[PDB]
Amino acid sequence: TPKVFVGYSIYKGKAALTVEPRSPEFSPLDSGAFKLSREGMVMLQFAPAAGVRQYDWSRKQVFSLSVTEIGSIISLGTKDSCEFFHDPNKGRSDEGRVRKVLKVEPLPDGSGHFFNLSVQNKLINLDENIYIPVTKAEFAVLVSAFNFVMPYLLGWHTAVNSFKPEGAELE
Amino acid sequence: TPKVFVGYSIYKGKAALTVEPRSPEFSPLDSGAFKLSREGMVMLQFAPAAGVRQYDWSRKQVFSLSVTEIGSIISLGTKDSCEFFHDPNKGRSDEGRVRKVLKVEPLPDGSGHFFNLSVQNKLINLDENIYIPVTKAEFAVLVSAFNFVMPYLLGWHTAVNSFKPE
Amino acid sequence: TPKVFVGYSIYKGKAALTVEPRSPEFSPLDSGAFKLSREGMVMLQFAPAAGVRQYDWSRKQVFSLSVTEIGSIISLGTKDSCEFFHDPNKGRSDEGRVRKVLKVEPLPDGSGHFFNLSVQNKLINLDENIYIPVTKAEFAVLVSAFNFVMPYLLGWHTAVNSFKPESGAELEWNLEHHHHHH
Amino acid sequence: TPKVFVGYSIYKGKAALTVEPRSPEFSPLDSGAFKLSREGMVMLQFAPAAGVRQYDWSRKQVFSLSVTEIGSIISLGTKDSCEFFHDPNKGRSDEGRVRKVLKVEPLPDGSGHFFNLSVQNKLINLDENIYIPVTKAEFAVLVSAFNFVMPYLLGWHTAVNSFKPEAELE
Repeated sequence: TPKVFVGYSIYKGKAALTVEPRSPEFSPLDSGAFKLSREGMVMLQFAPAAGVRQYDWSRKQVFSLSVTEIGSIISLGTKDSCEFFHDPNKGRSDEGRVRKVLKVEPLPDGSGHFFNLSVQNKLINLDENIYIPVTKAEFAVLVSAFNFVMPYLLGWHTAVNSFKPEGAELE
Repeated sequence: TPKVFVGYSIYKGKAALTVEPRSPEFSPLDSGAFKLSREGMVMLQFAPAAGVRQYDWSRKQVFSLSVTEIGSIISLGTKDSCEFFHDPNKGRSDEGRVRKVLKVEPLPDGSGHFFNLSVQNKLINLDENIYIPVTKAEFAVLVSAFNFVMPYLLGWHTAVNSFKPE
Repeated sequence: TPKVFVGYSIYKGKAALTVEPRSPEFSPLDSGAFKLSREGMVMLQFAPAAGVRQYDWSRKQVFSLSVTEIGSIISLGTKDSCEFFHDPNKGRSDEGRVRKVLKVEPLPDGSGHFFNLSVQNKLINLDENIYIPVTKAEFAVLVSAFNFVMPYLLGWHTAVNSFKPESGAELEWNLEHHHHHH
Repeated sequence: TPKVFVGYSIYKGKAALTVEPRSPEFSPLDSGAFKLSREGMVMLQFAPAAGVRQYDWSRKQVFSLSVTEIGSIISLGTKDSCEFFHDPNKGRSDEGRVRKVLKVEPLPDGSGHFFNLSVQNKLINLDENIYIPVTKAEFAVLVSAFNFVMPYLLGWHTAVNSFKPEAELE
């Protein structure tokens, strides 16, 4: 506190994209210490274009980026690509029924990358696909922000903040 | 904490340039919650060199760098260029002739880049152009400074300060 | 501001790898200030797989990386390699008999690097080896995290914290300015 | 808790090098506000080896690095070089008599860079030189530390700390 809601947004012709960090989670140990129990992540929210300058957020779709997936974006070269597959029932007998795939490839010309989100839900025959292009400059804001936030998503800031004034085994 | 006026300055033959960050804007919400309403930015100030290599900040021109524009600067290569156009009259009011254009291009000798600002407005028949060279070493100080300030202009620091036990 | 234990983990087919930062040490003086007496480091822990996504931490092998060694990791190119050798007192009047060797080299496919830890003890007959591939993506996470902790491991965060409000080569000559004029 | 002395050292064959940040200066304003009056810097200290595993810090040479000079180091490629000249009498009567020159150039096998500090004082016939190799690894530690300390040497941290919830000028 005071809790603040933030998020970088890229608004384009066919769609809009919002990016926001989500807190990691901790669990109690002895002596009043804590353990990082769940890594934080970055949440992406895609929305299709509505009626000029506005978007239909009621038709939005979300996709998360874990620390490792953020590693793929920050190490993505000018003409490289990466794909992420999310299925809540992987391995389960009913896998492949509801899933999301995020693909990041370079634009034809070479002025940036496409962020293409595919959502499938066989239970209701849904098969949405939203894509938005992000310029090299906009990609750079993302890389700077991801680099800043990753240590916090791993909770390393809580660990080093105790590295204040107030090799151990025969290997 | 108190108020501190920082600002990295570059002083050259025909002009000087000062760089300062500018705070994001927040909007009050419900139960002790806040929401960022306006991103922060970096303010660039250009001043013509008067005499004895001093500068008349009386006729200084300023240019605002939004977060996305800052991204253009930090991902700019050795031989790359970028240009920013700012027109107060986006097209809602009138066409508008009052315009500001910032240009960043590699120097001839390839020792860095140069920053060039164009200001013009029909209202007072103004037509200025302040140019200033930035060495590779000074460019690196900007990149480093811009990379650090970036998440703060977005307000992500206020968010991560809550990423802790409890 | 309670004590918190963290650590980035990479889970693979044959082994798992956890990476964790370790605090520097300080030693008091007299002027009401402190002095950095030992740099922090990053501890790597390797564990062999004992089941699907299950690892035996009872047979874990540990390897500490100093700030300089962390320097070799973050500056590694796609086709570069580096080797680290640890032994309780290299030379000395008694080297010992046990050693640890960590190798980091590119994968055949070129999709990343592998981390290989070798542990040899002649005081028994123990000769362990643990291998683990690290994708390009996972390596970037280590690079980002390592770049972040370096300053804290050097203690520069406590120094820089006093850089709050209350260039003439005049600090390079011990103030012995009587030699700057005749 | 308050002041603490840090510093990254590099111990080599016939010389050692200690790097350390130095705080910037602020000045009060009648408005009750402060203004950065002087940028912080990074201090380098070269010491020759006093034997084998020893270094005589009695005869150590200090060289200051401004934020712009730090900028030259962090943007130094694996084949580029940089050089800095410091004269305590610059702008005055007899400049060009006393100086310190720091040169940073790539090692032959392209495995790092060497820092070469030259100390000259013609008035007393002084002419010293201290050479030290810095591996690609140790150099990366410097770049990482330098990129971290930079915004603080500029005072930008005291600025962003007040960016709490509690084209414009164009």
